[PDB]
Amino acid sequence: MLKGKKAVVTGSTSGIGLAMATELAKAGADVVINGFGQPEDIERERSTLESKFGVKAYYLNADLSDAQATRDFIAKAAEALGGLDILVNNAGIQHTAPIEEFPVDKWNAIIALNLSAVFHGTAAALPIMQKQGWGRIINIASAHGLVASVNKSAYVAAKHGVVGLTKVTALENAGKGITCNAICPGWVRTPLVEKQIEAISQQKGIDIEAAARELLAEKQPSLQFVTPEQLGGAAVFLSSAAADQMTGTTLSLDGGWTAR
Amino acid sequence: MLKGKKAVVTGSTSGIGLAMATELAKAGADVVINGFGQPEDIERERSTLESKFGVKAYYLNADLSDAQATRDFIAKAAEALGGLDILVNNAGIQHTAPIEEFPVDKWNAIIALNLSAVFHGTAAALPIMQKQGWGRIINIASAHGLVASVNKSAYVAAKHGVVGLTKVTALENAGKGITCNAICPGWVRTPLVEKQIEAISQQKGIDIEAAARELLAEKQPSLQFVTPEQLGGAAVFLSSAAADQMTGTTLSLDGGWTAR
Amino acid sequence: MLKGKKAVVTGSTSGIGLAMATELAKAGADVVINGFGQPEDIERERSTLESKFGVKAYYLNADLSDAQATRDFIAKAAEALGGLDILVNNAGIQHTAPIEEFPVDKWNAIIALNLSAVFHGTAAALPIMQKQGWGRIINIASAHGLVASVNKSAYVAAKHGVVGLTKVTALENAGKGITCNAICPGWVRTPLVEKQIEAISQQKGIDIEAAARELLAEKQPSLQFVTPEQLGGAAVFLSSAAADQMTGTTLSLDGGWTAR
Amino acid sequence: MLKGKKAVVTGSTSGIGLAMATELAKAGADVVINGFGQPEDIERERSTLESKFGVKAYYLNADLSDAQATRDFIAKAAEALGGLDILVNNAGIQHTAPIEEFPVDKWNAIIALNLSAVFHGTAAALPIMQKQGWGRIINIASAHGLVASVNKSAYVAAKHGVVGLTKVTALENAGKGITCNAICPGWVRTPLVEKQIEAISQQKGIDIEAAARELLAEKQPSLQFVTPEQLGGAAVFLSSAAADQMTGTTLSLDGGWTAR
Ligand SMILES: NC(=O)c1ccc[n+]([C@@H]2O[C@H](COP(=O)([O-])OP(=O)(O)OC[C@H]3O[C@@H](n4cnc5c(N)ncnc54)[C@H](O)[C@@H]3O)[C@@H](O)[C@H]2O)c1
Ligand SMILES: NC(=O)c1ccc[n+]([C@@H]2O[C@H](COP(=O)([O-])OP(=O)(O)OC[C@H]3O[C@@H](n4cnc5c(N)ncnc54)[C@H](O)[C@@H]3O)[C@@H](O)[C@H]2O)c1
Ligand SMILES: NC(=O)c1ccc[n+]([C@@H]2O[C@H](COP(=O)([O-])OP(=O)(O)OC[C@H]3O[C@@H](n4cnc5c(N)ncnc54)[C@H](O)[C@@H]3O)[C@@H](O)[C@H]2O)c1
Ligand SMILES: NC(=O)c1ccc[n+]([C@@H]2O[C@H](COP(=O)([O-])OP(=O)(O)OC[C@H]3O[C@@H](n4cnc5c(N)ncnc54)[C@H](O)[C@@H]3O)[C@@H](O)[C@H]2O)c1
Ligand SMILES: CC(C(=O)O)C(=O)O
Ligand SMILES: CC(C(=O)O)C(=O)O
Ligand SMILES: CC(C(=O)O)C(=O)O
Ligand SMILES: CC(C(=O)O)C(=O)O
Ligand SMILES: [Cl-]
Ligand SMILES: [Cl-]
Ligand SMILES: [Cl-]
Ligand SMILES: [Cl-]
Ligand code: NA
Ligand code: NA
Ligand code: NA
Ligand code: NA
Ligand code: NA
Ligand code: NA
Ligand code: NA
Ligand code: NA
Ligand code: NA
Ligand code: NA
Repeated sequence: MLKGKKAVVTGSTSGIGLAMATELAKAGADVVINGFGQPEDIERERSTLESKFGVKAYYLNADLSDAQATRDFIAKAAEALGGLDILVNNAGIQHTAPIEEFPVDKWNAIIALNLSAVFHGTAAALPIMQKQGWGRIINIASAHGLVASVNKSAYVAAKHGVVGLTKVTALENAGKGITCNAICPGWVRTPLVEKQIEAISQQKGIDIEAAARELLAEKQPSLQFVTPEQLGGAAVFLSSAAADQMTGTTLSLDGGWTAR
Repeated sequence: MLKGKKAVVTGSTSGIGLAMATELAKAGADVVINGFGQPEDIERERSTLESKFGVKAYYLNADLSDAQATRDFIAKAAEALGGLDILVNNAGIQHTAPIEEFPVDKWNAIIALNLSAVFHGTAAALPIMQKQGWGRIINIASAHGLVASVNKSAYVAAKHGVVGLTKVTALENAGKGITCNAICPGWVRTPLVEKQIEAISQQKGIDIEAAARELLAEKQPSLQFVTPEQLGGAAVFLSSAAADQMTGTTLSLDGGWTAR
Repeated sequence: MLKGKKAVVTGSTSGIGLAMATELAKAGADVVINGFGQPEDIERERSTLESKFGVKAYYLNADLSDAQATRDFIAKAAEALGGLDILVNNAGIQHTAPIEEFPVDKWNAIIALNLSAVFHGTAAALPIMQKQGWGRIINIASAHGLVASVNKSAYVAAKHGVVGLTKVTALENAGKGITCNAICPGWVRTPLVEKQIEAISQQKGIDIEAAARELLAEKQPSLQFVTPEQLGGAAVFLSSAAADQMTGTTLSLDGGWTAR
Repeated sequence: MLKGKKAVVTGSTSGIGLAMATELAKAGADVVINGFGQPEDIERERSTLESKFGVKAYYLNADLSDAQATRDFIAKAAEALGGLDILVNNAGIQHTAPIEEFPVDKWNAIIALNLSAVFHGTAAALPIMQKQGWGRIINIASAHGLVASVNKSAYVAAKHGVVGLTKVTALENAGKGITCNAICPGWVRTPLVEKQIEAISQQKGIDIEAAARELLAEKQPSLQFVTPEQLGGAAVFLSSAAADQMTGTTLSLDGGWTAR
C-alpha cells in the first residue's frame, strides 16, 4: 500500500502512464495526471480515479517539451498534492526514419520530451524529496535505453540518455531516502506501437494482427506484449520498502528482448 | 499472494535464503528448505515456517556441489511438495585471494556450487514447469555478476556465468509461462560478508563496525546494507503476475553499486 | 596506413581531437580540423600537419552546437577534402553541479554539442559514405556513456545517448562497408580535466598533482591517465581493415574504470 | 611490431587461434602453439611459422581441460620461450541442446576448457608478467559472453564467466604494466561454426551456403562473417602501446550482434 503518498505521472492520459496513475491510485496514492487528449476523456479519467479508488486526483496540462513549463508543472503538482513523494517521468513520443532522413525537428522534439523533460522534472522534484528524506523517481526508459534498432536514432539516443540520467540521479541522492530507477519495457500495445504495427501491415501487405505477431517475433522472445497493468505493478514495487536499496538501475520487462 | 504455490530455496538455512523461504511462506507457498547448519536450528526453522505461516515446509539436506545430488534434491523436493512452481537457486560461497594465490580447490568449489548447481537444479526443475505451463526460476547472482572486484576471480566468474545462464534459461522457455531472472545484490550483512568485515577490521586495525562502514563506502553509494527481507520481497515480486513478461534479466538491489 | 583517406575531426584544436588529427595525418590521411582557440595556434596546427606529414589539412570554424552549422560544416569539409571517409565526432564540453543546481543553459549546451552534433554530423556524412561503400564514423563517448558519476547529469546523459546513437548508426549501415563505433575514454589530462583537478585541489586544500592523483584513484584502477596519443592509435585501429566487422560497439580505454 | 615478444596461444592448431599465432609471428613474436589435430599438419604449422616469419615456434600438446596440465603447459611454454609476454587464452568448444537435455559431461567439459582453463593459465602466467612489469592476457570470449542464445547454456555461462574473470585479472594487475581484455567475436567460419551450419542445413532442408546465410541473418546484422585474420589484428592491437590503458574490457568484433 502507498496510502497517503503523493504521486505525479507525466503523460498519464493514455497508454502506460494511464495504467501507472491507476495502479498508484489503487494502492492509495493521490495522483496528478498530465498529457494531451480529449477533455471529456481526461476529466472522466480524473474523476473516476477519485470515485473508484477514493483518492484525490488533479489534471495539470503542460507541454513538457518546454523546460520552464515542466519545472512550473512540478511546482503546481506539488501545490495540488501538498507534497510530492513519487514522480513517474513517463511522457514520450516515437518517430521512425533512417538517420540521414530523420527530421531535425523530430530529433529535437524526441530529445526535448523523452530526455530533457526527465531532467527538468527531476530537478524540480528533488528539493521536495530531499527536504522530506523520502522519494521515488521512476523514469520510463525502454529496451531502447539498453540496445538499439534501426530507424530509431533519436529515440534510442534519448532513452540511453534517460538510463544515464537515472544513474546520476540515484548516485547524487544515495542514502537520502530517495531512489531513482528506470523501467525499460519491451513492446506494449499502446498508440505509440499501434502506429508501427499499421506501418508494418502496409509495408508487408498483411492484416493488423499478423503485423503485430511479426513485430513481436522480431524482438520479443515471449511472443507476447508487455501490459500497462504489469508496468504499473512494477512501479508499485519500486515504490515499496523492499526497493529501498534498489537505486540507479534498470528494471526490464521485455519478454526476453535484452537477454539475446 | 502465492497461495498454494510450491517453492524450493537452496541454501535457505542462513542469510538471504532463509529470508527467501520466510517471505515465500508468508505469501502462502509451501517451501522446501536446504543447507548446512545445526540440526536443532534447522528443525526449528522448518517447524516455525509451518506454525507461523500455516504452510507445509520440508528440509532436504543435499550438498549441491555434487551434480547428481542436486538433480536428486530437485526430484525429492518436487515429490515432497506435490509439484514445483518456484525455484530459488541461492546457495553459494565466497573465498578471497589474488588469482595466482587462489586455491584450485576453492575455484572448483565456487564454480561447482555457485554456477554448476544452478545449471543442474534448473535442468531438473524445468520439465516439471514445462508440463504445467507455469514457473519461476529465481537465481541469486550478485553485483559481481555484472562487475568485478579484486581477489574474487572464482566468484565473479561464477556469478557472471549465472547471469548468462539465467538469459539462456529465459530464452529457451520464452512464452511457456516460465520466467528466469537473476537477483543481483550488493552487500547484505550475512556470515558470508561478516567474514570479510572481520578480515578488513584486522587488516586496518579498526573495530568491526568501522570496518563494515569502510566495506560499504568502497562499493555501495547508499552506505546502507541491502537486507534479506528486501531480497525476499524482490523474489515475491518476481513470482507475481506483474512479472509475467520480466524474463532473462537482472534485478539489482545494490544501493547504487552498479550505477557507477 | 590510411594513405589517401579523407578525415574530419571535430574539436581538433585541443586535447584528444588534436591527437586524433595528428595520428590520422601521420597514417597518411588528409584532415579537416575544427574548434575554437587562438588563430595563430590553429594555423600553426594546420600548416604543421601538412609540413610534418605530407598531407593536406584544412581548418573549418563551425560552432557545432548549431545544427545547421554542423550540417554545413560537413558539406564544406567534404568539398575541401574531395570526399569523406572517416568522421571523428569528438568535440565536447563538461560542467559539474548536482541536478537541482545544474544550469538549464549548460544542460542545453552539453546536449547540443555532446549529443545532437554527433547526430547532425553523422546525418550529413552518411550519404557520402553510402554512395562510396566505405566509411568510418568514430564517436568519442566516455566511460560516462556506460556508467555515471555524481554532478554530471547532462554529460552522462549525453554520452549514454552517443553510445545509443552509435549502435543505431551501425545497425542502419550494417554490411554497407561503413562502421560506427564509440571510443569511451577514462580520464585523459586535457583542459576539460585540468579544470576538475583544480576544483578538487581547492576543495581539498592540496597541490595540483596530489589532486590529479586523487582524481585517478577515485575512478581509474591503473592510477595512470589515458593519453591522447593512445586514443589516436585506437582510432587508427578502428579505421583499419581488421576492424571491418567491428561495428556498433564501444572501445573502452579507461584504465579499468568500467571493469569495477 | 612486437619484435622479440614471447607469445602463447592455446588452441592454435585450427581456426581463430591459428590466425592468432600467425599474426603474432608476422609481428615478430616468438610463439608457442597448442591443440589437437593431425601431427603432420601441426609440425608443418610450427615449422612454417619459423620459415615464413623468421621467429621461433614450439608446439606443446596439453589437454587444457586438466588444471594441472594447463599450469604445467604454461611453465613449459615459458621455459621454451625464455619468458612469457602475451598469453592468448583461446582454446574452446561448443555443444548445443536445451538445458534439460544438455549432457552433464558436456557442461563439465565446456566449463573446464572454456572457463577454468582461462583461470589456470592466467594464474600460472601472472607471476612471470608481474616480475617483468609487462604483460598481455587476451582472453577469447564471444558475443555469448555478453548476451545469450537458446541451446547454449554451458557455453554462454562459460563465456560470461570469462568476461568476469578478465575484469578481475585486470583489476588485480592494474598499473603493473599488465592488461587483460576479452575479444568477443560474433560468427567466424571455423569448424566450431561449420558444425552448426550443417545442423541447420539438415533441419531446414537447404544447402550449406543458404544455411550459412540464415545463420548470419539471425544474429549478425552485417551479414558477413568475422575473419580469423581480423581477430589476429585485434590481438596485435591489444598487444600495442596504444592499448596500455585498455584493461578489463571487451572488444567486440561481431558485425553489430550486440548493438541490437
Ligand atoms: N509502448 C511501448 O512499447 C513502449 C516501450 C518502451 C518504452 N515506452 C515508453 O513508455 C512511455 C509511454 O508511452 P506509451 O506507449 O504509453 O505511449 P502513448 O502514446 O500511448 O502515451 C504518451 C503519453 O504522453 C503524452 N504526451 C505526449 N507528448 C507530450 C508532451 N509534449 N507533454 C506532455 N505529455 C505528452 C500523451 O498525451 C500520452 O499521455 C514513453 O516514454 C515511451 O517512450 C513505450
Ligand atoms: N551477502 C551478500 O552480500 C551477497 C551479495 C550478493 C550475492 N550473494 C549471494 O547470496 C547467496 C546467499 O548468500 P548469503 O550471503 O546468504 O550467505 P550465507 O553464508 O549466510 O548462506 C549460504 C547458504 O548456502 C548454504 N550452502 C553452502 N554450501 C552449500 C552446499 N554445498 N550445498 C547446499 N547448501 C550450501 C549454507 O548452508 C547457507 O544456507 C549466495 O549465492 C551469495 O553468493 C550474497
Ligand atoms: N579528457 C577526458 O578525460 C575525457 C574523457 C572521456 C571523454 N572525453 C571526451 O573527449 C572529447 C574531447 O575532449 P577533450 O578532453 O579533448 O577536451 P578539450 O577541451 O581539450 O577539447 C575540446 C575540443 O572541442 C572544441 N569545441 C568546444 N566547443 C565546441 C563547439 N561548440 N563547436 C566546435 N568545437 C567545439 C574545443 O575548441 C576543443 O577543440 C569530448 O567529447 C569529451 O567529452 C574526454
Ligand atoms: N567461431 C566462432 O564463431 C566463435 C565465435 C566466438 C568465440 N569463439 C571462440 O573462439 C575460440 C576458438 O574457436 P574456433 O572457432 O577457432 O574453434 P576451432 O574448433 O576451429 O579451434 C579450437 C581450437 O582449440 C583446440 N582445443 C579443443 N579442445 C582442447 C583442449 N581440451 N585442450 C587444448 N586445445 C583444445 C582445438 O584443437 C583447436 O586448436 C573458442 O574459445 C571459441 O569459443 C568462436
Ligand atoms: C519498443 C518501442 C519502444 O521502445 O518504445 C519502440 O521501439 O517503439
Ligand atoms: C558483495 C558480496 C557478494 O557479491 O556476494 C561479496 O563481494 O562478497
Ligand atoms: C572522465 C571525464 C569524462 O568523462 O570526460 C569526466 O568525467 O569529466
Ligand atoms: C557465435 C558462436 C560462438 O559464440 O562461438 C556460437 O554461438 O557458436
Ligand atoms: Cl534492428
Ligand atoms: Cl576492486
Ligand atoms: Cl560518483
Ligand atoms: Cl536465440
Ligand atoms: Na506523503
Ligand atoms: Na524539455
Ligand atoms: Na501449485
Ligand atoms: Na554442482
Ligand atoms: Na561499474
Ligand atoms: Na578516399
Ligand atoms: Na547540435
Ligand atoms: Na620479451
Ligand atoms: Na581446466
Ligand atoms: Na542484445
